[PDB]
This record gives sequence, C-alpha cells and structure tokens, in this order.
Amino acid sequence: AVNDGDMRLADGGATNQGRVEIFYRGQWGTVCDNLWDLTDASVVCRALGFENATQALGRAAFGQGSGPIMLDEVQCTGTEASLADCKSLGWLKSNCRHERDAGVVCTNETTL
Ligand SMILES: *[C@@H]1O[C@H](CO)[C@@H](O)[C@H](O)[C@H]1NC(C)=O
Repeated sequence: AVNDGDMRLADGGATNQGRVEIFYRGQWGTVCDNLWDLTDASVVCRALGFENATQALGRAAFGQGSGPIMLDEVQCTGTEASLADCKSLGWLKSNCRHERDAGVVCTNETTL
C-alpha cells in the first residue's frame, strides 16, 4: 500500500542513509540535487521516522538510481510530511541526470 509522496532510502547500507527515492502515480524515481539542502533532508528523515538529518548529499553519493527524476529544486520549510508537499519545479520536471541523485544521512536515533 504505497501512495504519492511515499519515500524510501536506497543503497545506503544502513537504513538511516541512502539515495532518496519517492513514489508517484505508480512508479519510483529519484530527486535531483539542485538546491538540495539540510532542511529538505530533514523532511525525508523525519518522515522515515528518524529524529533529523545530519547530512544532505548530492552528486549520486549513494550511487545513481534508475527511473524518472521525480523532483528537482526542492525548497522545504521543514514542516512538511513529504517532499511532495514542498516547493519544487513540479512532478517530473527536471533537466538533471541520475549522476545528480540526492541522498541523506539521518540520525541513528528514531552547498548544492
Ligand atoms: C535538525 O537538525 C538541524 C541541525 O542543526 C537543526 O537546526 C534543527 O533544529 C534540528 N531539529 C529539527 C526538529 O529541525
């Protein structure tokens, strides 16, 4: 049971870090690192149940993903439930390639 805006971290080794992947209308895709910051990273981490983000990484730090680039130039206030609720260029709007895939490092506790 997955809905639009649902997220997951991949290829991180641990469960509290990885490449950010997000669901939309039936498929998973990645997020471009343009303007990717710590406030954006904390929205992902808290949604996934961690206390906070410690690092917002870009340039496919956890490897390049596959699928469409879902979001780009994400500007969160920090109080959002999902990256889908943050300001961005809109779903599927991006000129980036997977080598720009954004990632995060969250707290163990449960610029670009
Ligand atoms: C999350 O971590 C950053 C790092 O300094 C901090 O500014 C922020 O207040 C922390 N907590 C929350 C709930 O955002």
